[PDB]
Amino acid sequence: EPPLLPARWSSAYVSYWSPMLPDDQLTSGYCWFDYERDICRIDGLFNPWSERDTGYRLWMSEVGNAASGRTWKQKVAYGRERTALGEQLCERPLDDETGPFAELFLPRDVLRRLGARHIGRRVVLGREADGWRYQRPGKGPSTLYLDAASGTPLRMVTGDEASRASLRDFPNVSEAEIPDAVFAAKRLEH
Amino acid sequence: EPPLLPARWSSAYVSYWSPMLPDDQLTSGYCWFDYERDICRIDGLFNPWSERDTGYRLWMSEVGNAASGRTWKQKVAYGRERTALGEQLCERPLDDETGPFAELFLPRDVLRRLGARHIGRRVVLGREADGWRYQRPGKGPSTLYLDAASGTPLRMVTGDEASRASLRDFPNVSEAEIPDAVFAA
Repeated sequence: EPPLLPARWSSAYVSYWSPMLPDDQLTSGYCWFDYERDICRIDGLFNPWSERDTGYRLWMSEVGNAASGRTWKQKVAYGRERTALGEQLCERPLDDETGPFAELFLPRDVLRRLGARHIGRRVVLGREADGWRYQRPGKGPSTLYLDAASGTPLRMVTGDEASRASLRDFPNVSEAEIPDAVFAAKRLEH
Repeated sequence: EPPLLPARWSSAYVSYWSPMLPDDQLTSGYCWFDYERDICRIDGLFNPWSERDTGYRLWMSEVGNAASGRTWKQKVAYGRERTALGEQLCERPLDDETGPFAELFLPRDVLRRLGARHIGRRVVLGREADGWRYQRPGKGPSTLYLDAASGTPLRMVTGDEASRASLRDFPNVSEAEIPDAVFAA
Protein backbone atom coordinates (compact mmCIF):
# COMPACT_ATOMS: atom_id res chain seq x y z
CA GLU A 1 0.00 0.00 0.00
CA PRO A 2 1.31 3.50 -0.80
CA PRO A 3 2.12 5.59 2.29
CA LEU A 4 0.45 8.76 3.55
CA LEU A 5 2.53 11.93 3.60
CA PRO A 6 3.44 13.29 7.05
CA ALA A 7 0.47 14.87 8.90
CA ARG A 8 2.30 18.20 8.78
CA TRP A 9 5.47 19.22 7.00
CA SER A 10 7.32 22.31 5.91
CA SER A 11 10.47 22.87 3.90
CA ALA A 12 12.47 25.09 1.67
CA TYR A 13 11.88 24.20 -1.94
CA VAL A 14 13.91 24.46 -5.14
CA SER A 15 11.85 24.51 -8.34
CA TYR A 16 13.07 23.81 -11.87
CA TRP A 17 12.38 21.79 -15.04
CA SER A 18 13.47 18.71 -16.97
CA PRO A 19 14.77 19.41 -19.52
CA MET A 20 15.81 22.97 -18.72
CA LEU A 21 14.71 24.92 -21.78
CA PRO A 22 16.33 28.34 -22.31
CA ASP A 23 13.57 30.41 -20.57
CA ASP A 24 13.18 27.95 -17.68
CA GLN A 25 14.17 29.25 -14.26
CA LEU A 26 15.65 27.72 -11.13
CA THR A 27 13.88 29.30 -8.15
CA SER A 28 13.66 28.80 -4.39
CA GLY A 29 11.14 29.51 -1.68
CA TYR A 30 9.48 28.01 1.37
CA CYS A 31 6.33 25.94 1.82
CA TRP A 32 4.10 24.61 4.58
CA PHE A 33 1.50 21.81 4.50
CA ASP A 34 -0.80 21.19 7.44
CA TYR A 35 -3.19 18.36 6.66
CA GLU A 36 -5.02 18.51 9.99
CA ARG A 37 -5.87 22.19 9.45
CA ASP A 38 -6.26 21.40 5.71
CA ILE A 39 -4.25 24.42 4.61
CA CYS A 40 -0.98 25.07 2.77
CA ARG A 41 1.26 28.04 2.00
CA ILE A 42 3.91 28.66 -0.67
CA ASP A 43 6.20 31.72 -0.80
CA GLY A 44 8.58 32.36 -3.70
CA LEU A 45 9.16 33.70 -7.17
CA PHE A 46 6.40 32.20 -9.28
CA ASN A 47 7.67 29.39 -11.52
CA PRO A 48 6.84 29.23 -14.41
CA TRP A 49 6.27 32.89 -15.20
CA SER A 50 6.85 34.59 -18.55
CA GLU A 51 8.48 37.97 -18.07
CA ARG A 52 8.40 38.50 -21.85
CA ASP A 53 4.61 38.06 -22.01
CA THR A 54 3.76 40.01 -18.83
CA GLY A 55 6.57 42.57 -18.49
CA TYR A 56 7.65 41.46 -15.00
CA ARG A 57 8.82 38.68 -12.73
CA LEU A 58 6.35 37.76 -10.00
CA TRP A 59 6.92 37.06 -6.32
CA MET A 60 3.93 35.44 -4.62
CA SER A 61 2.80 34.14 -1.27
CA GLU A 62 -0.27 31.91 -1.54
CA VAL A 63 -2.30 30.51 1.36
CA GLY A 64 -4.57 27.77 0.02
CA ASN A 65 -7.27 26.75 2.46
CA ALA A 66 -8.87 23.49 1.28
CA ALA A 67 -11.19 23.43 4.31
CA SER A 68 -12.87 26.74 3.36
CA GLY A 69 -12.20 26.12 -0.33
CA ARG A 70 -10.53 29.50 -0.84
CA THR A 71 -7.06 30.69 -1.71
CA TRP A 72 -5.46 34.06 -0.95
CA LYS A 73 -2.51 35.37 -2.99
CA GLN A 74 -0.18 38.24 -2.17
CA LYS A 75 1.69 39.30 -5.31
CA VAL A 76 4.60 41.66 -5.99
CA ALA A 77 5.76 42.41 -9.54
CA TYR A 78 9.42 43.14 -10.28
CA GLY A 79 9.81 45.02 -13.58
CA ARG A 80 12.95 46.24 -15.37
CA GLU A 81 13.62 49.96 -15.93
CA ARG A 82 16.59 51.84 -17.43
CA THR A 83 18.49 54.53 -15.49
CA ALA A 84 21.87 56.32 -15.56
CA LEU A 85 23.41 53.30 -13.77
CA GLY A 86 21.89 50.81 -16.24
CA GLU A 87 19.11 48.31 -15.59
CA GLN A 88 17.16 48.59 -12.33
CA LEU A 89 14.27 46.58 -10.90
CA CYS A 90 11.16 48.29 -9.59
CA GLU A 91 8.72 46.59 -7.22
CA ARG A 92 4.96 47.01 -7.48
CA PRO A 93 2.60 45.20 -5.09
CA LEU A 94 -0.77 43.97 -6.43
CA ASP A 95 -3.98 44.00 -4.36
CA ASP A 96 -4.56 40.57 -2.83
CA GLU A 97 -6.37 38.05 -5.03
CA THR A 98 -8.75 35.36 -3.87
CA GLY A 99 -10.35 32.44 -5.64
CA PRO A 100 -11.53 28.85 -5.33
CA PHE A 101 -9.17 26.21 -3.91
CA ALA A 102 -10.62 22.70 -4.00
CA GLU A 103 -7.61 20.74 -2.74
CA LEU A 104 -4.08 21.18 -1.42
CA PHE A 105 -1.29 21.11 -3.99
CA LEU A 106 -0.06 17.81 -2.53
CA PRO A 107 -2.89 16.02 -0.71
CA ARG A 108 -1.79 13.83 2.22
CA ASP A 109 -3.38 10.72 0.69
CA VAL A 110 -2.49 11.50 -2.95
CA LEU A 111 -0.48 8.28 -3.44
CA ARG A 112 -3.28 6.10 -2.06
CA ARG A 113 -6.18 7.89 -3.75
CA LEU A 114 -4.53 8.07 -7.19
CA GLY A 115 -3.23 4.47 -7.01
CA ALA A 116 0.51 5.12 -7.10
CA ARG A 117 2.92 2.32 -7.93
CA HIS A 118 6.42 1.92 -6.56
CA ILE A 119 8.97 2.36 -9.36
CA GLY A 120 12.11 1.60 -7.35
CA ARG A 121 14.73 3.43 -5.31
CA ARG A 122 16.56 6.52 -6.57
CA VAL A 123 19.32 8.63 -5.06
CA VAL A 124 17.65 11.98 -4.42
CA LEU A 125 19.32 14.73 -2.40
CA GLY A 126 22.07 12.35 -1.32
CA ARG A 127 20.16 9.29 -0.15
CA GLU A 128 17.85 6.54 -1.31
CA ALA A 129 14.28 7.63 -1.99
CA ASP A 130 11.18 5.60 -2.86
CA GLY A 131 9.66 6.64 -6.17
CA TRP A 132 5.86 6.51 -6.39
CA ARG A 133 4.40 7.04 -9.84
CA TYR A 134 0.76 7.90 -10.50
CA GLN A 135 -1.56 9.42 -13.08
CA ARG A 136 -3.21 12.80 -12.50
CA PRO A 137 -6.53 12.05 -14.29
CA GLY A 138 -6.88 14.13 -17.48
CA LYS A 139 -3.49 15.80 -16.94
CA GLY A 140 -0.55 13.37 -17.08
CA PRO A 141 1.89 11.40 -14.93
CA SER A 142 3.66 12.41 -11.73
CA THR A 143 6.33 10.83 -9.55
CA LEU A 144 6.79 11.63 -5.87
CA TYR A 145 10.08 10.63 -4.27
CA LEU A 146 9.94 10.08 -0.50
CA ASP A 147 12.84 9.65 1.88
CA ALA A 148 12.98 5.87 2.31
CA ALA A 149 13.63 6.06 6.07
CA SER A 150 11.36 8.94 7.17
CA GLY A 151 8.63 9.06 4.51
CA THR A 152 9.06 12.82 4.04
CA PRO A 153 8.84 14.32 0.53
CA LEU A 154 12.15 14.85 -1.30
CA ARG A 155 11.20 15.50 -4.94
CA MET A 156 7.90 16.12 -6.74
CA VAL A 157 8.02 15.43 -10.50
CA THR A 158 4.94 16.78 -12.32
CA GLY A 159 4.95 15.37 -15.85
CA ASP A 160 7.28 12.77 -17.38
CA GLU A 161 10.90 13.57 -16.36
CA ALA A 162 12.15 11.75 -19.48
CA SER A 163 10.07 14.09 -21.71
CA ARG A 164 8.94 17.31 -19.95
CA ALA A 165 8.39 17.89 -16.23
CA SER A 166 8.45 20.32 -13.36
CA LEU A 167 10.80 19.29 -10.53
CA ARG A 168 10.47 20.54 -6.95
CA ASP A 169 13.06 19.47 -4.37
CA PHE A 170 12.55 19.68 -0.58
CA PRO A 171 16.01 19.71 1.04
CA ASN A 172 15.10 20.31 4.71
CA VAL A 173 11.69 18.95 5.59
CA SER A 174 10.52 19.58 9.15
CA GLU A 175 7.57 17.80 10.79
CA ALA A 176 7.44 20.31 13.66
CA GLU A 177 4.28 22.14 14.69
CA ILE A 178 3.43 25.12 12.48
CA PRO A 179 2.15 28.30 14.17
CA ASP A 180 -1.37 29.12 12.98
CA ALA A 181 -0.26 32.68 12.10
CA VAL A 182 1.68 31.14 9.18
CA PHE A 183 -1.69 30.56 7.50
CA ALA A 184 -3.28 33.95 8.28
CA ALA A 185 -4.44 36.27 5.48
CA LYS A 186 -5.17 40.01 5.38
CA ARG A 187 -6.53 42.56 2.93
CA LEU A 188 -3.90 44.49 0.98
CA GLU A 189 -5.49 47.51 -0.70
CA HIS A 190 -2.92 49.53 -2.67
CA GLU B 1 16.41 58.95 17.25
CA PRO B 2 16.87 55.55 15.56
CA PRO B 3 14.46 52.77 16.60
CA LEU B 4 15.07 49.15 17.47
CA LEU B 5 13.91 46.48 15.04
CA PRO B 6 11.04 44.26 16.21
CA ALA B 7 12.03 41.77 18.94
CA ARG B 8 11.25 38.91 16.55
CA TRP B 9 10.38 38.93 12.87
CA SER B 10 10.27 36.61 9.92
CA SER B 11 9.49 37.13 6.25
CA ALA B 12 9.93 36.02 2.72
CA TYR B 13 12.72 37.95 1.03
CA VAL B 14 13.48 38.95 -2.53
CA SER B 15 17.17 39.63 -3.26
CA TYR B 16 18.63 41.53 -6.18
CA TRP B 17 21.05 44.29 -7.19
CA SER B 18 21.28 47.95 -8.19
CA PRO B 19 22.14 48.14 -11.02
CA MET B 20 21.35 44.68 -12.39
CA LEU B 21 24.46 43.58 -14.29
CA PRO B 22 24.14 40.71 -16.83
CA ASP B 23 25.04 37.88 -14.38
CA ASP B 24 23.14 39.34 -11.42
CA GLN B 25 20.26 37.21 -10.15
CA LEU B 26 16.84 37.95 -8.71
CA THR B 27 16.20 35.33 -6.03
CA SER B 28 13.74 34.61 -3.22
CA GLY B 29 13.78 32.78 0.08
CA TYR B 30 12.64 33.01 3.67
CA CYS B 31 14.26 34.37 6.82
CA TRP B 32 13.73 34.42 10.57
CA PHE B 33 15.24 36.68 13.26
CA ASP B 34 14.73 36.08 16.98
CA TYR B 35 16.64 38.66 18.96
CA GLU B 36 15.73 37.30 22.40
CA ARG B 37 17.15 33.90 21.42
CA ASP B 38 19.93 35.76 19.54
CA ILE B 39 19.64 33.59 16.43
CA CYS B 40 18.68 33.91 12.79
CA ARG B 41 18.01 31.68 9.82
CA ILE B 42 18.04 32.28 6.05
CA ASP B 43 16.93 29.74 3.41
CA GLY B 44 17.33 30.39 -0.34
CA LEU B 45 19.50 30.31 -3.42
CA PHE B 46 22.76 31.99 -2.41
CA ASN B 47 22.97 35.50 -3.89
CA PRO B 48 25.55 36.50 -5.11
CA TRP B 49 26.93 33.22 -6.41
CA SER B 50 28.99 32.98 -9.60
CA GLU B 51 28.00 29.93 -11.60
CA ARG B 52 30.80 30.96 -14.03
CA ASP B 53 33.54 30.76 -11.40
CA THR B 54 32.18 27.66 -9.65
CA GLY B 55 30.20 25.67 -12.27
CA TYR B 56 27.00 25.50 -10.17
CA ARG B 57 24.23 27.39 -8.42
CA LEU B 58 23.95 26.98 -4.66
CA TRP B 59 20.94 26.59 -2.38
CA MET B 60 21.69 27.17 1.29
CA SER B 61 19.98 27.16 4.68
CA GLU B 62 22.03 28.91 7.36
CA VAL B 63 21.26 29.07 11.07
CA GLY B 64 23.48 31.74 12.66
CA ASN B 65 23.58 31.52 16.43
CA ALA B 66 25.10 34.74 17.79
CA ALA B 67 24.62 33.57 21.39
CA SER B 68 26.95 30.58 20.86
CA GLY B 69 28.96 32.38 18.18
CA ARG B 70 28.50 29.53 15.69
CA THR B 71 26.77 29.10 12.37
CA TRP B 72 25.57 25.95 10.61
CA LYS B 73 25.04 25.82 6.85
CA GLN B 74 23.23 23.18 4.81
CA LYS B 75 24.11 23.34 1.11
CA VAL B 76 22.86 21.80 -2.14
CA ALA B 77 24.61 22.43 -5.47
CA TYR B 78 22.71 22.50 -8.77
CA GLY B 79 24.92 21.97 -11.83
CA ARG B 80 24.06 21.84 -15.53
CA GLU B 81 24.51 18.70 -17.61
CA ARG B 82 23.43 17.68 -21.09
CA THR B 83 21.79 14.30 -21.73
CA ALA B 84 19.87 12.65 -24.58
CA LEU B 85 16.67 14.09 -23.04
CA GLY B 86 18.09 17.67 -23.11
CA GLU B 87 19.83 20.12 -20.77
CA GLN B 88 19.32 19.08 -17.13
CA LEU B 89 20.13 20.24 -13.62
CA CYS B 90 21.79 17.76 -11.33
CA GLU B 91 21.74 18.25 -7.59
CA ARG B 92 24.46 17.35 -5.18
CA PRO B 93 24.25 17.99 -1.46
CA LEU B 94 27.49 19.35 -0.05
CA ASP B 95 28.77 18.53 3.41
CA ASP B 96 27.27 20.71 6.16
CA GLU B 97 29.59 23.62 7.11
CA THR B 98 30.06 25.11 10.57
CA GLY B 99 32.05 28.16 11.53
CA PRO B 100 32.29 31.29 13.64
CA PHE B 101 29.36 33.71 13.76
CA ALA B 102 29.97 36.81 15.87
CA GLU B 103 26.79 38.75 15.09
CA LEU B 104 23.40 38.41 13.43
CA PHE B 105 23.12 39.61 9.84
CA LEU B 106 20.81 42.40 11.00
CA PRO B 107 21.27 43.15 14.72
CA ARG B 108 18.17 44.48 16.49
CA ASP B 109 20.00 47.63 17.55
CA VAL B 110 21.97 48.14 14.31
CA LEU B 111 20.53 51.62 13.67
CA ARG B 112 21.28 52.85 17.19
CA ARG B 113 24.73 51.26 17.46
CA LEU B 114 25.95 52.38 14.01
CA GLY B 115 24.47 55.88 14.39
CA ALA B 116 21.94 55.81 11.56
CA ARG B 117 20.39 59.02 10.31
CA HIS B 118 16.89 59.45 8.97
CA ILE B 119 17.19 60.38 5.28
CA GLY B 120 13.47 60.85 4.62
CA ARG B 121 10.36 58.89 3.70
CA ARG B 122 10.09 56.60 0.69
CA VAL B 123 7.36 54.32 -0.64
CA VAL B 124 8.64 50.74 -0.52
CA LEU B 125 6.43 47.76 -1.37
CA GLY B 126 3.48 50.17 -1.52
CA ARG B 127 4.03 51.29 2.08
CA GLU B 128 5.28 54.51 3.64
CA ALA B 129 8.80 53.76 4.90
CA ASP B 130 11.43 55.59 6.93
CA GLY B 131 14.93 55.42 5.43
CA TRP B 132 17.77 55.04 7.94
CA ARG B 133 21.26 55.36 6.48
CA TYR B 134 24.43 54.32 8.28
CA GLN B 135 28.05 53.39 7.72
CA ARG B 136 29.23 49.82 8.24
CA PRO B 137 32.75 50.64 9.56
CA GLY B 138 35.41 49.62 7.03
CA LYS B 139 32.83 48.31 4.53
CA GLY B 140 30.49 51.00 3.18
CA PRO B 141 27.02 52.50 3.54
CA SER B 142 23.70 50.78 4.10
CA THR B 143 20.14 52.09 4.08
CA LEU B 144 17.42 50.22 5.99
CA TYR B 145 13.81 51.10 5.21
CA LEU B 146 11.33 50.45 8.02
CA ASP B 147 7.56 50.60 7.79
CA ALA B 148 6.71 54.04 9.18
CA ALA B 149 3.67 52.66 11.06
CA SER B 150 4.76 49.19 12.28
CA GLY B 151 8.54 49.56 12.44
CA THR B 152 9.10 46.28 10.57
CA PRO B 153 11.78 45.97 7.88
CA LEU B 154 10.78 46.59 4.25
CA ARG B 155 14.09 46.87 2.39
CA MET B 156 17.77 46.57 3.17
CA VAL B 157 20.18 48.32 0.83
CA THR B 158 23.76 47.14 1.37
CA GLY B 159 26.13 49.48 -0.42
CA ASP B 160 25.51 52.68 -2.30
CA GLU B 161 22.28 52.28 -4.30
CA ALA B 162 23.53 54.92 -6.78
CA SER B 163 26.75 52.98 -7.62
CA ARG B 164 26.48 49.32 -6.61
CA ALA B 165 24.28 47.77 -3.94
CA SER B 166 22.49 44.62 -2.89
CA LEU B 167 18.73 45.04 -2.30
CA ARG B 168 16.67 42.72 -0.12
CA ASP B 169 12.90 43.28 0.12
CA PHE B 170 10.67 41.85 2.88
CA PRO B 171 7.06 41.68 1.57
CA ASN B 172 5.30 39.86 4.41
CA VAL B 173 6.92 40.42 7.76
CA SER B 174 5.32 38.58 10.67
CA GLU B 175 6.07 39.22 14.35
CA ALA B 176 4.53 35.88 15.41
CA GLU B 177 6.27 33.43 17.76
CA ILE B 178 8.92 31.29 16.04
CA PRO B 179 9.05 27.62 17.11
CA ASP B 180 12.25 26.15 18.60
CA ALA B 181 12.45 23.72 15.69
CA VAL B 182 13.07 26.52 13.18
CA PHE B 183 16.49 27.10 14.78
CA ALA B 184 17.38 23.50 15.76
CA ALA B 185 20.14 23.22 13.10
